[PDB]
Amino acid sequence: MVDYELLKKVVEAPGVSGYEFLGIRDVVIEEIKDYVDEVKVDKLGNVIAHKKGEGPKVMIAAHMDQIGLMVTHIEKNGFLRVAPIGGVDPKTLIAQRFKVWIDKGKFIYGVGASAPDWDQIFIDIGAESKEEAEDMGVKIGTVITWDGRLERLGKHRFVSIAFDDRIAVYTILEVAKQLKDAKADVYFVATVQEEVGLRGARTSAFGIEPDYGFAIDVTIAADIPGTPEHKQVTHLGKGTAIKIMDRSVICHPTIVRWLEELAKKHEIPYQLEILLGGGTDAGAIHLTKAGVPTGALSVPARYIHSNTEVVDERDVDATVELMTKALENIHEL
Amino acid sequence: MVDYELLKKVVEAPGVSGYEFLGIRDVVIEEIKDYVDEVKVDKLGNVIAHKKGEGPKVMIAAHMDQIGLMVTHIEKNGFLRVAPIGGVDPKTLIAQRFKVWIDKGKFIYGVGASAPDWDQIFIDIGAESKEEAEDMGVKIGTVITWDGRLERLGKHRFVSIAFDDRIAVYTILEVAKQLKDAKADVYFVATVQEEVGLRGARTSAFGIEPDYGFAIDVTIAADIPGTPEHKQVTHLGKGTAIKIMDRSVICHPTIVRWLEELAKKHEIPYQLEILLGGGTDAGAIHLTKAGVPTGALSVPARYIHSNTEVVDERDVDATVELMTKALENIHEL
Amino acid sequence: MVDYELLKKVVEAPGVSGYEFLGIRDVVIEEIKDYVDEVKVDKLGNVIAHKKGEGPKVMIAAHMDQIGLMVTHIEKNGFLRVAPIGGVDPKTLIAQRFKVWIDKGKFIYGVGASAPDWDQIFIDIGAESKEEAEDMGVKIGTVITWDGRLERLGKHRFVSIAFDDRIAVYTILEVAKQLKDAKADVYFVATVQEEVGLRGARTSAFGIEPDYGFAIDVTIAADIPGTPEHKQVTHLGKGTAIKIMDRSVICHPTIVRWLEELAKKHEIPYQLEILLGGGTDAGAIHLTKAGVPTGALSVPARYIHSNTEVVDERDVDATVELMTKALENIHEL
Amino acid sequence: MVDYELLKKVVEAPGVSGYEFLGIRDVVIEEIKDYVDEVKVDKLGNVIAHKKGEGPKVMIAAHMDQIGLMVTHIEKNGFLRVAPIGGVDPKTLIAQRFKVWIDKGKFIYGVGASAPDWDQIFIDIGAESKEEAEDMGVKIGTVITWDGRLERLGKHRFVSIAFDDRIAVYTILEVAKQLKDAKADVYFVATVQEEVGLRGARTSAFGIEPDYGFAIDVTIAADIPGTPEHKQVTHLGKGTAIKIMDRSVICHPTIVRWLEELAKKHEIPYQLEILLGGGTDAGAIHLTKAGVPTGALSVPARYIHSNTEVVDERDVDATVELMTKALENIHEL
Ligand SMILES: [As]
Ligand SMILES: [As]
Ligand SMILES: [As]
Ligand SMILES: [As]
Ligand SMILES: [Zn+2]
Ligand SMILES: [Zn+2]
Ligand SMILES: [Zn+2]
Ligand SMILES: [Zn+2]
Ligand SMILES: [Zn+2]
Ligand SMILES: [Zn+2]
Ligand SMILES: [Zn+2]
Ligand SMILES: [Zn+2]
Repeated sequence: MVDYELLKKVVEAPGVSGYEFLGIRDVVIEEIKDYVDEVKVDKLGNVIAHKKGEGPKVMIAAHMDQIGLMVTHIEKNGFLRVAPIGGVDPKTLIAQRFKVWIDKGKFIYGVGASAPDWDQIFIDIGAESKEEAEDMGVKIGTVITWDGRLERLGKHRFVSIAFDDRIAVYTILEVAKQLKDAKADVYFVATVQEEVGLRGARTSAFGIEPDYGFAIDVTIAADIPGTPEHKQVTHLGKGTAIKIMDRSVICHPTIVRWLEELAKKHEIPYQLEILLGGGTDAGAIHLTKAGVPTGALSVPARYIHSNTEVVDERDVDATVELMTKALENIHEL
Repeated sequence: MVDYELLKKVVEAPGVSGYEFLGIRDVVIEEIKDYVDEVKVDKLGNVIAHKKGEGPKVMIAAHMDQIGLMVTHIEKNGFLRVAPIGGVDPKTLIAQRFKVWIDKGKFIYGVGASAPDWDQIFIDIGAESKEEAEDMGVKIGTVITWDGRLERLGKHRFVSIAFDDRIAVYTILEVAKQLKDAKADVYFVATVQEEVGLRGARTSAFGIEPDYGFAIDVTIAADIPGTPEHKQVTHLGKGTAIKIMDRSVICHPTIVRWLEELAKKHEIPYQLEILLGGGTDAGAIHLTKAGVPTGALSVPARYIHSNTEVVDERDVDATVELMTKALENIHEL
Repeated sequence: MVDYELLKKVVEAPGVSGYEFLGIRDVVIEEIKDYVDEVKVDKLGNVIAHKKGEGPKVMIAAHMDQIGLMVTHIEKNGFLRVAPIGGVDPKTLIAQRFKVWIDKGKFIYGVGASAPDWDQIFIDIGAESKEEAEDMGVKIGTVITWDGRLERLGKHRFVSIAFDDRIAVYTILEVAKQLKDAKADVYFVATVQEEVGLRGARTSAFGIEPDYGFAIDVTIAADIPGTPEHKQVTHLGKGTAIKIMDRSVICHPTIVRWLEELAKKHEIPYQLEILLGGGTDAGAIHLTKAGVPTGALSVPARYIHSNTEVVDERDVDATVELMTKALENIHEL
Repeated sequence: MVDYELLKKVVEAPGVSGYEFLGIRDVVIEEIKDYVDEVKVDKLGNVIAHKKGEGPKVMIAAHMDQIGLMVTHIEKNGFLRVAPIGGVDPKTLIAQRFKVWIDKGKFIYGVGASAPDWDQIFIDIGAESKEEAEDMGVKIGTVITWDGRLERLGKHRFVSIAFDDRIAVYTILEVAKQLKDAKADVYFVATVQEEVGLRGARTSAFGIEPDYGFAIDVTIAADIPGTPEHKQVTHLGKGTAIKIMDRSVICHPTIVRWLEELAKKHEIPYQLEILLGGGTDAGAIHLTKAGVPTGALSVPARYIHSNTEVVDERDVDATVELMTKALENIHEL
């Protein structure tokens, strides 16, 4: 149901917050350029792909940064100390393998070690001294990501690093490929630094000044053992999630019901989403200048913020389909 | 290595957040006006000093507000109750002397008393009743700062109140004096209300709309007894600190390595800085309008947010030197 | 320094306790058969490789079983519940990828999830129901291992799943290849079920009735950050570890000093090992029948019992060299 | 479905660990002798019943010892202090009636009293002094069992003392009665001291030196209120339990699947069993000499180690049937 090869390209490219230029940026440009009229990279690094249109100016954002680690200190015996880039949980770093980025397109392996908190965490790269670690290419500021790869789980699911929000990057790339003569002036934006404060969404939206804003991200799917039914949020395979509200935004009620009606009419599976504590690029877009009516579609995902995030292709397909239909009909809104 | 008299003038002028006009504002205007083309004070009180230039528009910000206290209630027996202005720790108020500002350029002494939290803290000014305290010039809203003075510690260090961020104010005043025919349109800004939310940096940056932004502040130097080596952050005397990231900003990687290369070329001592939880004016500047590439240089400082902050003149000199070199070469960036 | 390809073959073959026949058994037989006179597999599954000799009967054992998990229940929504095979720590299962063995040479992926203990742990294989999980080939008793691969760390180190005790299996395979006309009747034994009670070592030793016994295993290398010097046990790269005693055995003092003297004479790096709480096959071998004088050589290893165990090739080489020298000179003991 | 009278005879005969000769031993000999060729009692007290056969030597063991108490001290006022024989839980001794064995076939009643642990537990036998208690026949070393009797619970269940492992003793007696011209040399063994360390199974297996070993015991049935589905282990009435592994043994996988296939072919209800922490005679048998391939069939039982253990006759019948079929077909294995 999804273009596996394309998905693999987007989830495995390195791109931690602030350092998206190290890999994901180029993948996005290369995969979207032939489907739009112009592609630009702004000051903070956001990739803005414009598909000239016949109607309302619409911004569709998916963040391309992923969570990761940054080297803060190199111990005398060569071990590395780190600080999180984004919301990283120490429990997900123990006895894990990492890709320590020493240069663009070049990494060395590392092992995370020693319920822990940051002061007990360290990375082992096989060095015997600080000098050897430095000779290997490591320094203060070196970025690190988990060593994770995309794999299939059963008939319709997948496991991978950075499904948040790379599955959304995949989604807008697919939407850009499907969109044909839409009555709208579309700006597809792969935003930077969402994981540290919705920073890229804020600056790109200011420059674009859209009439409507849409964000695509992942939402919690806690449909797992031991979770009370009312706390599952969303279920894998039950459809794209239309956001009603999260801690950063209350989606425009008119857009929310409009999307729901579109899903019903085109027979696209969907589910309604409410989060008590979360954040999305929509949270920045809607507060741009004099205000922007916004909506958000999410891909349900289990185990968010780890090297083993899980999604269902049926929800991914529903998201691509609903966003495409929204763009084709937004001129009537 | 530093102009002691000038430093004394800037650290001892009163200027708590929101009330910078009571003292520090005028010191800044008087000390910088002869080195720039025009000096303005905007709506929130930011001092903007423009040195007309031949190149990129660059904003350099140092906040002039300091942390302090505000009187919230006067007890029946004349004692004062207070609320913090900025991040003040109760442990730093016990058995301390204070300057209770009753008017511009006029203060009376006070003694802080009674591990405490705010509900146990009170200030004694020698009054016997609420009426006597009011007759002495105190009222709800009266601002208070520690009674601290600048003094030398050994060969290269100093102790003082408000080194954060007055040492940065000193730094930009020194940079303005050294800058000669720079290929850049420079805006030196002494910002207000940084300690309560980077408020002045936000509004001044919006009005200036710079091409590049640089903030100068202090960074944690925890190179003291009992601190694990990997948690010291920076070391006094080891150089100006080039920020890679803190909780409010991920400095543009191109600017970060550019500054590092400049330091190497001109033989200026420097160290790389990463903070897990902090905030700087750069955090506001870079998110201005469509975005602004930014960098930050910091002066390592021990015991931040107290009446006994400590810095090393060698780091201060390195900061002045690196910022000056950056401004002289930014046109090539 | 090590035969990387051979090591990769031994660490990546599946073989949890009791189920060594699923993979590792055949790798061992295939890689050792051409270097010995006869190869047999006994009742519990131990592989016994006999190199007919001219002297004392010597048994050299390395266990081929690795720790893992076994499916105990399949939940209504397709999730799997597990029980440990060997000493598995729940902290090493969270947000990890696994290979769920549905048949010999056939696996499907799984994700471990939800400080935890066994009642909170579960594996997600992408199934939507118990029936779908069963159709995928899973049942009560299905065995599972981490999805780990051998990789290099720096100049001399490696990271891998099951270095305990696969690095010892590699070692005896290398010793069997090097041993030439030794004055001893040698029995190389790849034992089963060491992780659950030194079970295979017990039964194979009874049948062999050796004059001398030697076990090769891994020992704790806690030469990592935060560990007091006296608690590091061994250091990576400092040599093969000659065991003095652990909780299961006090090595024969004559053999211990004999090995130390051999290491000194042949210039083989070594270190002395004492463990307060551990267990090795020697613990079973020495208590066989009327008793067997035994010794043990260990490969220092960090992060034991995880998917990211780390060893140093210099220690592996020293172990192969010392065991080879011991076999060539044991006739003089 | 079961021979009620025979079951009553086996569960009510006294026979705590080490003292099986006081009652159960003779019941076993009397009930099995006419179905075998020879019956012997070895040194530790194991009853070995040999049914001469035409094939593989097979040992089938069921332990005849039950948990109980032993008098450790007689207080000045006649109360008795005790120590457990086997894994006894103090909570099962409070406000309970006991049979204090003063001689073979002679007992007096006692009452257990005063969440408790051993130092608070005592038995009241109606004595007024230590001298009177001694005159009643009690001394240090006197053994005690609960005063429990076999009774029916509903249509298919029963409640009784010592179903562990007397229900297995009943099972082998029934198998011995059904076995006819089996192609195997069968040794039925009622083992001693299983509850204190699988001691009798170890010594009898050494003497028999079987080709195959099978143990019959009870397994946990926690299919009761408040137990999570994945922690129930087995369910009453769902069939004989084929053990995959417990803490003392990993059953030979070939035998496990062979038994499962036999159950399927003969339409005998069965369920697969995995225990995280338990122990069975198989744990000793399989490690005998050079090793013995073993399997174990268990009768699901609720409330194990109490005076109110509960089993289902349908599971007992399935166990007798599967063990009989295994013996008749083992020659093909
Ligand atoms: As998010
Ligand atoms: As600050
Ligand atoms: As071990
Ligand atoms: As038992
Ligand atoms: Zn996201
Ligand atoms: Zn996220
Ligand atoms: Zn500051
Ligand atoms: Zn501050
Ligand atoms: Zn081992
Ligand atoms: Zn182990
Ligand atoms: Zn039992
Ligand atoms: Zn028992």
